[PDB]
Amino acid sequence: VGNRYRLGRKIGSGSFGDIYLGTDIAAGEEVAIKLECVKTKHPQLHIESKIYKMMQGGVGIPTIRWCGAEGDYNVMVMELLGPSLEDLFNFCSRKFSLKTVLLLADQMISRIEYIHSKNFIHRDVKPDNFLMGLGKKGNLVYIIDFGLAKKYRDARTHQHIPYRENKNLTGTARYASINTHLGIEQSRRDDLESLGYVLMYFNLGSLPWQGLKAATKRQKYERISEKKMSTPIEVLCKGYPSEFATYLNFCRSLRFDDKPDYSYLRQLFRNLFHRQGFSYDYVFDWNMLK
Amino acid sequence: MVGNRYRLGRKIGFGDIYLGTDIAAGEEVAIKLECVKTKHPQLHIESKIYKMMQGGVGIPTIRWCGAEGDYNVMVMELLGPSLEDLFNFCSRKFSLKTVLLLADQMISRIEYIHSKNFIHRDVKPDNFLMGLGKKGNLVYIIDFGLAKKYRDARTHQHIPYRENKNLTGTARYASINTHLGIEQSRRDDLESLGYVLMYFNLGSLPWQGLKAATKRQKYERISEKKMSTPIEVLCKGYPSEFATYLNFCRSLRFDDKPDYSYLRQLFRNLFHRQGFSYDYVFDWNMLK
Ligand SMILES: CC(C)(C)NC(=O)N1CCn2nc(-c3ccc(F)c(Cl)c3)c(C(N)=O)c2C1
Ligand SMILES: CC(C)(C)NC(=O)N1CCn2nc(-c3ccc(F)c(Cl)c3)c(C(N)=O)c2C1
Repeated sequence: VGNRYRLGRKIGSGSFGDIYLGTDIAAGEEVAIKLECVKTKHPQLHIESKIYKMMQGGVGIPTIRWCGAEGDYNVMVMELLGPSLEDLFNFCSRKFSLKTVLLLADQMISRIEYIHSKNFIHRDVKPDNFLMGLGKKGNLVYIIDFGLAKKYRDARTHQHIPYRENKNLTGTARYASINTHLGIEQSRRDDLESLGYVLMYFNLGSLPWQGLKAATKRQKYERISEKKMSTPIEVLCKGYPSEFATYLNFCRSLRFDDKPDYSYLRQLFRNLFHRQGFSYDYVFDWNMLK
Repeated sequence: MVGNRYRLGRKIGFGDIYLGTDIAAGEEVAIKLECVKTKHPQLHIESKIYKMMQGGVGIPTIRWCGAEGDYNVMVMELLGPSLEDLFNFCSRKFSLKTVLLLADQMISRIEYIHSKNFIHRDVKPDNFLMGLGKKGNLVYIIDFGLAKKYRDARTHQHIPYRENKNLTGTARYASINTHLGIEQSRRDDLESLGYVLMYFNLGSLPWQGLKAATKRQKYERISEKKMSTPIEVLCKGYPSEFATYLNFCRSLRFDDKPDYSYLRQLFRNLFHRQGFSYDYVFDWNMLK
């Protein structure tokens, strides 16, 4: 955009707009650029940039270099990050070692806790929304995409949003909490339950509610909801360390406005990591690729 | 380039060049692919020249990967745009300050290659790249595909004078002796740089856009125009240092060692007299 940014390859899309790799010619830096049509009915890129700015300084929160307008677009320039966890799962033949799953789990719980500490819920916890850093930040898991994020409490009083029903499923149905499928207003517990499904997806290679055929989105979400509700946690997690089922049961037991015990959840996986005798070196499956 | 470690991205350019990602190291890189069954293999030969030059200021770091399927693969660290790309981004006009900042590094890059016993033989704006990030003020040199050893590493015995040589390289920037079929030596790399500097000053050289019946005839028309344009006419209206630089290069004997410091001093003194500051703010750093 303008005379400064050269747009490269389109690297897909997030919530509302296309994302490209690019070059900031003036600063001499490779970056990533998100474009929103300036005349869009529901503008949110500037709202999203202010969420990233409010979250700035938090571990694994990407830096926004610039957010403004150029031609027919609202533009947000982000620092260049590495592949998403879904990309890395594909590069690793859709199989992660237990050690890589546990290393990711620790950081993913912390990123969600941080967002919650800043009064927001993410509402779209999925592998594609966690990116590894590049270079010296290659061991750091970042969280992206605040397009569906919502404030769950007043920053001043900490008064929680009220319980609501008949809500539409926004987010990715594969990883949605059961309460989300049932139309309940999302809260802190839902971000963590979704992470529990992401962890089991990394363990299994797929979830048992994937690949269900449907003619419409509405039908597909119903089939996923029914399968997800009718699969006991102890069946879903069969043949994997008990910590994955304990984690999911804990999240599903939380009241709508409960504060999650994030340290208890990290400790489940940290204790398992120690019992397995794994080294604390941050060597992930993809670091072994030749 | 693949295997399981490198993901190929967009093609950016002896073979094709792609942006890519080293998944294992977590680094964005560039990857060059040469067909394994090519008639004239040169990628492995080029990789050894880069490795021998390693550690020199502005020499890119590489990794020879060998044969991966149907390709020979070479991975290079990720660099920024070439000077031709930046010239285009700057509307094919560079300020005198940007030309002088570039000249100092370009003379030193050629001197380094010469100190490592090679001549480059394809000095052109596309073969100089700026670095990215903390290396954004550094000019790198690339492409050793036409490079040749001009002297023995130990004895410094120079290669002999030869005639009837073919013009390899870019005709626009070739030295007059290159057009005349004379064996290239150190002087030729520096004369080519002199034309690159005047190309940045002018926006074009007076031997550009010449029409001809064949490429052979076009190269002859470029040669005729370069020989028929006195240095003082080519450089008219620009600081005398550009003409002094070109006259010096054209005065060198075939095996003479160039006085690189004399040439850098011409432009360093001019930069000081012009009252420019070493803030390293190039024309492209002002783009909005
Ligand atoms: C450098 C390679 C090609 C490995 N990186 C990626 O594949 N990416 C994953 C997908 N992805 N998505 C983003 C991204 C996410 C959200 C954004 F708003 C913006 Cl501007 C960029 C970014 C980023 N900041 O570099 C990336 C980076
Ligand atoms: C990051 C952006 C896209 C701005 N870079 C470029 O436009 N490039 C200029 C063109 N260019 N050419 C190369 C290059 C030259 C020679 C090589 F053998 C290899 Cl593998 C790469 C490279 C490199 N090492 O990054 C580049 C880099």
